[PDB]
Amino acid sequence: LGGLERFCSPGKGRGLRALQPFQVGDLLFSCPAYAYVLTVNERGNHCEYCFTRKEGLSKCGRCKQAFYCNVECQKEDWPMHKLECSPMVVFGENWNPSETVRLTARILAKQKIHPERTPSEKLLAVKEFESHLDKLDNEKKDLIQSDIAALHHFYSKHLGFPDNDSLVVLFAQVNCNGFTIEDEELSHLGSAIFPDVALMNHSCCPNVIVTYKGTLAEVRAVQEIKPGEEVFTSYIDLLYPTEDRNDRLRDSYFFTCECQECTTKDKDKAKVEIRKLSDPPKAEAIRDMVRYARNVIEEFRRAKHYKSPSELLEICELSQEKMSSVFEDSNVYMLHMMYQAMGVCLYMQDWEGALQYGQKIIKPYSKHYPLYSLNVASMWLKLGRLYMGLEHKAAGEKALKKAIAIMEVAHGKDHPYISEIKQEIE
Ligand SMILES: CCN(C(=O)CO)[C@H]1CN(/C(=N/C#N)Nc2cccc(OC(F)F)c2)N=C1c1ccc(Cl)c(Cl)c1
Ligand SMILES: C[S@@+](CC[C@H](N)C(=O)[O-])C[C@H]1O[C@@H](n2cnc3c(N)ncnc32)[C@H](O)[C@@H]1O
Ligand SMILES: [Zn+2]
Ligand SMILES: [Zn+2]
Ligand SMILES: [Zn+2]
Repeated sequence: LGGLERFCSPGKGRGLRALQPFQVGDLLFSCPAYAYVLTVNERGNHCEYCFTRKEGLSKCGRCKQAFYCNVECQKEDWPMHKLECSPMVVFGENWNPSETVRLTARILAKQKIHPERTPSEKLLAVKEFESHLDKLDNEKKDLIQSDIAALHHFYSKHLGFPDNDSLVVLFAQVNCNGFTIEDEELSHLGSAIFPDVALMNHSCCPNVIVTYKGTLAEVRAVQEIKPGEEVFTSYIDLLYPTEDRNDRLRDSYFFTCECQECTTKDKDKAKVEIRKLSDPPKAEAIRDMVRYARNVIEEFRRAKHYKSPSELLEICELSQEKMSSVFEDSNVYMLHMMYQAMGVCLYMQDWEGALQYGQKIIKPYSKHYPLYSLNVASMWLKLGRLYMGLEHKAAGEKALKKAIAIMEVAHGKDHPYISEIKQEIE
């Protein structure tokens, strides 16, 4: 950092520019989390302060509902954990703020405790975050209002608040600039604010990838970067077609991408691969599958909220059956449901069924994603741990090696995950 600088990039509000070349694999900069939270389902598995996984975690005696490496982690998290420690007890069962409210509460405590610029904000301050307030519709304002309501309700014991308009601003800023922290398998660990990382604008063919080392964000080049060019990361999963991606970006971030990918659209035809039946299906038909697919994707978002693994699995198979009438297995809509089914299979400790979906998914992933992709890497990694688990040592070794090859670029040669995975090549 300083190796680069900010600049008021066109059509793009602000963004980040290289002053020097970066090679593939190079660490552009890193950014300690300004605020963060460990996701509720990872309670008991990871330290709430540093996010390390441990079998042996010391508990908060106070509320017996937060876990730490040791008394230093616990002490260091206290200022934040105190926002939730006693209210979890008053509320018990009914303590259930969204992750966004939990993160936003910590921002507010941070601003109070440390109003000045932090090391997390060398180029973009939290106070300066784009909010797109003027673009939010009733629905999005309504959701933020719920969030404000929840915040007051749950965090009043030890937090005071600013007026409503300031809060609406803050929550909008959070949606526009908040990150998720995910592990080596892209499992959700929590959410965070990385202000200097958030200065980076998006591309569907990014030249950098963002990874996490505990709660520290790191940014590395996945294409060579020339002096004067804009540093772009991806805000979304790059698997989907150009339309599906831009619906996402406009909805979450109020812009339409004009990157080479979203322009030429060169990868679209392959993502929507169609089966060759002596007499093909006509276009009418296709639309009805495509619409049926996305539609389903939205409906599967749901059943996770409550349905049995047995019955989530069931919908994946039926949807795949139907869909395959006209879609090839290499088709992304087929890959989505395969992926989701693989997730279900892993939750049931159904290793072999997880493995079958994995094997069908990986080769299309490599086609559809770019050269260095956390999605491809985490799929190889999952394949390799499944093979090793069934004692297919040779295939496991090969798959774990493919993940390492990507991760060395994206996470760095010395990342602790690499170290873990190398030991596993055994
Ligand atoms: C898929 C890649 N992303 C990751 O965060 C990867 O770790 C997206 C996804 N994204 C968010 N998703 C969610 N949820 N951010 C987010 C959005 C709303 C709220 C939120 O935190 C909540 F706790 F407040 C976090 N935010 C992302 C993101 C990526 C790059 C940049 Cl520069 C920024 Cl500002 C956001
Ligand atoms: C995390 S911010 C990036 C920093 C932002 N450009 C700024 O000055 O605050 C997310 C926002 O930046 C803008 N942005 C990012 N990538 C863009 C792109 N490719 N084209 C246009 N605007 C973009 C969008 O307004 C987006 O919601
Ligand atoms: Zn506690
Ligand atoms: Zn710790
Ligand atoms: Zn694009």
